[PDB]
Amino acid sequence: MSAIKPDMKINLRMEGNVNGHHFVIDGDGTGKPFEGKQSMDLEVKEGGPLPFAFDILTTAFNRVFAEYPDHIQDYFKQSFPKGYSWERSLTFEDGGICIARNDITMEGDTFYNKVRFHGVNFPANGPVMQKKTLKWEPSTEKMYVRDGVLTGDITMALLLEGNAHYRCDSRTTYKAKEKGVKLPGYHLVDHCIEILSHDKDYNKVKLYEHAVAHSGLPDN
Amino acid sequence: MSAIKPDMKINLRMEGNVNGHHFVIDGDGTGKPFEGKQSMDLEVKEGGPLPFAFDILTTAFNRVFAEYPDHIQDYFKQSFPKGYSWERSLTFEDGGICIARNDITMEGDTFYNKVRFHGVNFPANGPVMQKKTLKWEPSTEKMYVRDGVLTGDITMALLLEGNAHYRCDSRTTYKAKEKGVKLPGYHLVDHCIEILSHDKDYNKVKLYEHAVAHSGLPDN
Amino acid sequence: HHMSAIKPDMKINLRMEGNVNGHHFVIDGDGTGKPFEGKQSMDLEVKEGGPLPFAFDILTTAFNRVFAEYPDHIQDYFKQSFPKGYSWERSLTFEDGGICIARNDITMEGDTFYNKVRFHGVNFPANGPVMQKKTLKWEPSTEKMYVRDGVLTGDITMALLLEGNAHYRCDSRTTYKAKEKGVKLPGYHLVDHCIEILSHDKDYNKVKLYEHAVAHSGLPDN
Amino acid sequence: HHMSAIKPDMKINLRMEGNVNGHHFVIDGDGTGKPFEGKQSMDLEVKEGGPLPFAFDILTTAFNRVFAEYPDHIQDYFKQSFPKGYSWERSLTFEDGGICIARNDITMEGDTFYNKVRFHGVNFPANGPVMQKKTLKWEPSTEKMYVRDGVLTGDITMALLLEGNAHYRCDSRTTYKAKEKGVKLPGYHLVDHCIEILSHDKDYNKVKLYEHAVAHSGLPDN
Repeated sequence: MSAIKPDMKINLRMEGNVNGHHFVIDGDGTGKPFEGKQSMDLEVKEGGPLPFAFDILTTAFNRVFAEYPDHIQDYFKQSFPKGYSWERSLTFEDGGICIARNDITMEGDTFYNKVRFHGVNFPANGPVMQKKTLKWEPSTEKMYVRDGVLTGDITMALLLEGNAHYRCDSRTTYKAKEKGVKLPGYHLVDHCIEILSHDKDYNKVKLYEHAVAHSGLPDN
Repeated sequence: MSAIKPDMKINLRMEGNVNGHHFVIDGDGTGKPFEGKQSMDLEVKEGGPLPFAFDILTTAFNRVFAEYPDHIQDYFKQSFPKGYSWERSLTFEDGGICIARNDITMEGDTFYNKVRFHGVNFPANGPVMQKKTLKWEPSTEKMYVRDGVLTGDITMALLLEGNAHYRCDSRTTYKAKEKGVKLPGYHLVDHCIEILSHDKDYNKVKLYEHAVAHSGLPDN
Repeated sequence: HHMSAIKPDMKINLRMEGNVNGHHFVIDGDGTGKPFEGKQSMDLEVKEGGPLPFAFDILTTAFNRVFAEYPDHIQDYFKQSFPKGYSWERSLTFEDGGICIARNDITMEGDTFYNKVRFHGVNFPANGPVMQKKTLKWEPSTEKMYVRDGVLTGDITMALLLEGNAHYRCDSRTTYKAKEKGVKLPGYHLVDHCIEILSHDKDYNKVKLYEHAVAHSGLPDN
Repeated sequence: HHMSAIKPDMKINLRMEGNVNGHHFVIDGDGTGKPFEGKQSMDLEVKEGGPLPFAFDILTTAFNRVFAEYPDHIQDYFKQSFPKGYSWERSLTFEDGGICIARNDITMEGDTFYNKVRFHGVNFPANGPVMQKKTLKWEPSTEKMYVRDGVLTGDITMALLLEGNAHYRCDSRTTYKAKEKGVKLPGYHLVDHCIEILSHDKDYNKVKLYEHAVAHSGLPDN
């Protein structure tokens, strides 16, 4: 089928609202799907500077960029050239809850992402509205089928100032646009996301991700 | 002294997206604030007929309509003519999660509502996407202060066909537009919402609510 | 269906063995109550593990829905479960990760109810309100009774008043099972609750507890 | 200091008493393991309460993080807590309302670990996969180790494979506490797990269990 090439470009646009603050962010970058790496340049067009921690938006900024071994079905590379979409909920330990959504399409060598983001109930004295986050810690996503839908469960932790951690529970559902794409079996996906550079107000940010899929012990 | 009249008008516009489906609803009704009763005529302008259960929207369709006794601070009537807003998350037991927000203003004898609704991860064979809901059961909302913000917790239940119940946990935060409104103490608010009439596609709906505030046992 | 054999004045006899954060304890109870009026009181005494290193309030809910005023139009599943009795299982999930499970087997002989309660909790933080003894009281609450998987279930989201006008959340769920065949299952209804500690010494080795509970159908009926 | 308290080949002795949905049981365990390789095997025998009316798989993770392969750049909190030992508390939250708590007090003598385990569960529905015995195994999982309130905490989110390629969801959290003060707490890290039943009779009165655990720092390359 080909469709996916070793070097592909990414184009992204996000419109969102968190605790009543509207914002718009643009994204531009490239990535290596078969090696599971990608980078993007992010710029805030509306709502800058953001009154909350930028780290709660980073994982909404494509599982096509993941190294898949031969013994595990790649549900996301086979959903193309037509594409797919996903829906995610983010439940934080202090009551903050977010909801994300992304429609992914491809034409030529460029991926086009249309993202929506919405969060509510972050406390004013909490680390999110006070911008006390440092980074996401490494995480392992669980892939399994539920009600004929590929579902991803993952419990992440933000690192805070003072060597504290901030719990978040995530659940994502993936739906291919065309009928007939084979669903995979149970497997794990390792994740690593990191901000490389940013200005003082995070109007411009450079993001990076590395992701690899595996079967777990003892097959690592 | 009010501000609020014994008979007020209600004007409401809602935009939303549930499981990827976009929709637009308009509302027009009246209500008696000091008796805690209101009614509204709803009409689906875009996205009709709705492919999901209409019931999951009715609690997003104002605590000004609630009977408050004298010994309990009435945070919501003290918020006008300036107004207030609220944010809410709905966590259904089978993984469906909704977030909601509404900005309430006042002009003359009319309340103006701007509502946003977003939900994700509803199972395709669940009671919501299968339209197996009948009504909301009577419920009691808890009102207390959390991080300097008035908060309402309530564990509701939807009656399904066959007399089964579908649980949902709700969490709402209320923010007055002007600083200086005295926050209340712990109390409770009884709720009762009911659809009076509808077409068979739920494109036109007539909604009704009755709510009463009290202190709980052993007297009120 | 049949007769309750419940008198207007009943006695209560209770024994609880438990373990919270690794601390073992045994507490005995003795009291009286009026079932048809939904009121009951008990004198508690710690026999082992005193003085308790945790807040006493987390136990008071474990210390019988027979003591609840039921109207005529709602099925009274608990007074119909006698003279044979019933039992319940409960889980208490607190907002800072503390989780408790409880269990009680209730029988009746003569005019006295007998209770055998077990209580276990783990993962309460060392600096949390429970291990620091910063609780004040439970706030009034309303319990949801409904049938779930053929078993009568009770749902409550309670709140503990803390020092400084803070509140401590707790999510509770109880399943009720009658020991006799043929007890009718009720429909959806609510039960208002009120519990408070009347008196106590300063180490909570001796406590006097009180409760009032009334069932209704919610708005706009009752 | 001289020799380490941990040997390359160590034996395991275990005793568990518990109660699930009102059913009491007692199980004994005997096994061996290689702590530095992160592997252990055990032979289990039900002494009381056989046969168990629930799925055996819900007990297997209660049957010692000493058996884990720890690299040099990650602090090994569990091997440093001996010869005195440590304890842990755990809560298991299943997606259909079943809730479990567990304890274990671990000591050491010679080449043998001693385990004293308690287990309690409530509110498993009669039509659920645990009471119907429709579970097959635990899937491979990854445990998150981090500090919370000065206590090492392990957050793990597991999944049981069911008959018919369905999965049963479970949330678990463990707190670890060493009996000696002064053990250096580790930073954030991950622990890969693999648990599996090797053999069993028809009623699961005799079970052979095996686990493999490895600690690492997560991506990249770790």
